[PDB]
Amino acid sequence: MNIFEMLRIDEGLRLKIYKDTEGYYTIGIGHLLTKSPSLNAAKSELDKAIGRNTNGVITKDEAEKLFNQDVDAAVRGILRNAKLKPVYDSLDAVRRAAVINMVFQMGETGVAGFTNSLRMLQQKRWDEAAVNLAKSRWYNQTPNRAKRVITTFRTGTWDAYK
Ligand SMILES: [Cl-]
Ligand SMILES: [Cl-]
Repeated sequence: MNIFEMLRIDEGLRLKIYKDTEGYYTIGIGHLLTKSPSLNAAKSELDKAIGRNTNGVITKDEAEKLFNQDVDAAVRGILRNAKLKPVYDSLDAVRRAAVINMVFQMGETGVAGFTNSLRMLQQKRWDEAAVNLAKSRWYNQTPNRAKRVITTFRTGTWDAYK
């Protein structure tokens, strides 16, 4: 298992514009298009992202290309973030995948807002961090995915995904 296969399991793959759990226009592998309610604003962003007139539909390859960009940007954002970098540096390879997963879903700002949990992760207090991570809107809104991520932080294995 690796970051790509983990996120592919959490986000799925859809070749036609769809709405995410929050009601936002998305496509491919969890690629947010816009928070705007306009499907046209969404089609426009889509075409801008792909470099072609898509009419709201893309191919597998195109979906995978967006996915590669997004994971790269996620990693780079973490390493550029003063709050995230130290946590990330301190972790093992599996747990690093967990931070990347959160960043991809909720953005660097969002994750950086998990002050207390981050401090617990850095101190390697696994059980305590898992309990604190669960007291969040995140966990309440997408409980099955959050439990998976949380288990990864708690155990340091890919069990939740197997
Ligand atoms: Cl883009
Ligand atoms: Cl869920």
